[PDB]
Amino acid sequence: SGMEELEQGLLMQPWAWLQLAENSLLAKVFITKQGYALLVSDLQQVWHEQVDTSVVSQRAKELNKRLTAPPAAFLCHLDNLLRPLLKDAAHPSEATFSCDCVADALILRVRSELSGLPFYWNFHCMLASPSLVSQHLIRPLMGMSLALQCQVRELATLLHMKDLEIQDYQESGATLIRDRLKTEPFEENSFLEQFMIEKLPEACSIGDGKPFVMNLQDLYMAVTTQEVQVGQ
Amino acid sequence: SGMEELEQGLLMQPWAWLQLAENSLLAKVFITKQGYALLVSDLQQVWHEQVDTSVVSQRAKELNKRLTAPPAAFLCHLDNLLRPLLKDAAHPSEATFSCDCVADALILRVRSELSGLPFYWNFHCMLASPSLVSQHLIRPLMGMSLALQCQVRELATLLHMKDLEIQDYQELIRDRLKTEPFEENSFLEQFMIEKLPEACSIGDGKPFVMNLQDLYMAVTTQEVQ
Repeated sequence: SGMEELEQGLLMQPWAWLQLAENSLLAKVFITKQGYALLVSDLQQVWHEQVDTSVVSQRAKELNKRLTAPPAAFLCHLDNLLRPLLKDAAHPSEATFSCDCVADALILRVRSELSGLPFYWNFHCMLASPSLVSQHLIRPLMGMSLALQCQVRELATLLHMKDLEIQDYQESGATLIRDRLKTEPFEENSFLEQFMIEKLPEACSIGDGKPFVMNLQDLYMAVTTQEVQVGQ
Repeated sequence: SGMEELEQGLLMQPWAWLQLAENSLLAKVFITKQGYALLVSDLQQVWHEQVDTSVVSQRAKELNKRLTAPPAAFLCHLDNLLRPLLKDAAHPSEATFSCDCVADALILRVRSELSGLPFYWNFHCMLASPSLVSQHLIRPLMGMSLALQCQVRELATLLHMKDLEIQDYQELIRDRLKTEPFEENSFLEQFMIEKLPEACSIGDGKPFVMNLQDLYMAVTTQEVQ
């Protein structure tokens, strides 16, 4: 069904950072002519909304007296709004975002323009099911950490071979006395222990989530894509 | 209080893998004389339990009517059956474990013996709050990916420095002993195409427990302040 395909598409969207009036949110959205699926998080809680075209028609009529248009045209505009600002927030937007909470609900409010008139849309988000949190956050973040650890082991392997080649020159007479500061042979235990002491505090810093969005989305999409394809 | 301290200690705890006749679980637990806090996951859902001395006293008496010592001694035995088994799965266990789902709840059952008598415990778990899920999984797992990415970038910088030293040594020895110069983008591309499918598979959560817990612990430690 159309709703299944929104949730499917949503799983393979990357996360964007979203500047709001007061705070910020992480956001991923997937929009077609049939509706949208949205996932939003503030790194404490996760919220979700799914809508079809009836709901688009209904709510566009509630929020907008000054114009009307087919549901798909409204869905198209929302995509135009959310798309460029996802990729970077150095894009001249002219659209504004705010949100407020009411128990297990988050309302994300948008003001933009359409047909040279003001346009309003509200996303009514409810706390995401544990299955959606698991699917979009826990499993992929776990898969990513494993993949990054494998990258690390592979680079350690490459380093030992570089050192072996360096040893090969040394043993054949290339240098007889140490005459300059060169790198020390790579030792993974001391690399790790120095990293945790010197680099870990700052390297693991989540912050407002922007590091995640700017550094790790290629890997994230590659990982969520792999599970979709495995889960068939 | 009692519970805030138990929750704090649970957060410092690593994740462990737990075998059970039917399936397996990811588990972490923190037991003192004041009770315990438990987190459990099958990778689709996350369950939580905390107990105090009142609950331990009530449940231990109910389950073991001909057993007489206070809660502290019971929590002491639970810890002796549990913690060694969570440190190594290959370690001879005096207990049997099973697991049952009743509605939205998870019940981990323990069967043991103490002093010629049978010893029984049930850990009754509810779905963990979004806040525990984020604290014990989402934020640390995010921390860990960022940290490991920094590692990769550091190892890339070191590989390139070694390459500069190698290219200096040719100011010539056997060609088959010469490595290819390191190029990061081409390393990443190759890895994503050839390695990523297998490298990211989580299976039953066992690789995450066997490979990543030292880093898991470093990251949760860091976030607390």
